[PDB]
Amino acid sequence: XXNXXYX
Amino acid sequence: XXNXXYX
Repeated sequence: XXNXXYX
Repeated sequence: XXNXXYX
């Protein structure tokens, strides 16, 4: 991953 | 906030 969220 | 990220 490496990005985040939360969706 | 309350959402996420990271930008």
